[PDB]
Amino acid sequence: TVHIDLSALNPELVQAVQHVVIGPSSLIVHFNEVIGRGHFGCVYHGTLKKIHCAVKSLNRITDIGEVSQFLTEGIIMKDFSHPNVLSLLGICLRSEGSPLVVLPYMKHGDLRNFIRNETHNPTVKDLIGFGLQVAKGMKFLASKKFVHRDLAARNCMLDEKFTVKVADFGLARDMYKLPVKWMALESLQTQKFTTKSDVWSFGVLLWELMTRGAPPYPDVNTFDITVYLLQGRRLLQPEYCPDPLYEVMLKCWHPKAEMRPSFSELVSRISAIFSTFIGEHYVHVNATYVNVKE
Ligand SMILES: Cn1cc(-c2ccc3nnc(Sc4ccc5ncccc5c4)n3n2)cn1
Ligand SMILES: [Cl-]
Repeated sequence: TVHIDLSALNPELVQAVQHVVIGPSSLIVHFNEVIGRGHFGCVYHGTLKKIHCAVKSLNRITDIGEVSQFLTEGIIMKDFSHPNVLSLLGICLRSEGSPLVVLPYMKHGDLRNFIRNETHNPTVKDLIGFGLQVAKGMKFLASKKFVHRDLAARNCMLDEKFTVKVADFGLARDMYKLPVKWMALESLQTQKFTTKSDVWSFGVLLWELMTRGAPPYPDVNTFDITVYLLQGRRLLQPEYCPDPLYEVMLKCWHPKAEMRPSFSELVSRISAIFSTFIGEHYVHVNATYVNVKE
């Protein structure tokens, strides 16, 4: 019930955030049709020529300090612009501090549900291509010294050109329960995350891709994944995963974080493997993974 007067905000901060601000007449949020839902708010179809967008309605912000941090995050996120990264269209703030985050609309939704869909017919080439795109997005994000911490197929999205966008970061961060099965050994133990721990998660994402969205370690008690790994174990090679790509996954899971490939090396290696395929190998679903909850 707290009142907030927005006119109390820093003049320099309101000036610097202008290029990220969307006018009240520039945006039409269709509160009728919900397209997504997270812990921090619902996502609605929006109209921003008229372009489709995704509008996330955050919880009403009541402290002007927290408003300032929301604006600062907007400016930084705005500059995380890359073909393979979900790229912020702008931010909106209504009377009494009702924030709207405006993102490009992703026609094909999240990458995990896309690959799981039985009506889709991916080839090895298609799936490796998606993996390659994710590596390019992460290469960019690492160059901005940004550590994602929650890289997973569920957190990447696909547009109408089948361009993959690394998403779920900055103002778009949400659960749409740490993601322990995507976490590097050292992160499970020290709770610290780096670009090299993102490379571990990326290897798990490649495994998700080649299994068409199987839950990793299907029969492993989440509360014991460190013990399981320390027995001397990794995810098995998916049936339709090429040997060199499985070799890349094993590199992503190197026990020594500094020995893992950079995203730059991953883009290079995966571009080469991708180039060898012509789209003749269809990837089918493993009977033992069908209906297994994650
Ligand atoms: C299962 N699932 C995962 C997501 C998701 C993932 C990352 C992520 N990073 N930002 C957002 S919000 C968003 C962004 C674009 C959309 N485009 C179409 C439909 C829903 C959309 C939702 N997301 N949403 C939504 N459902
Ligand atoms: Cl192929």
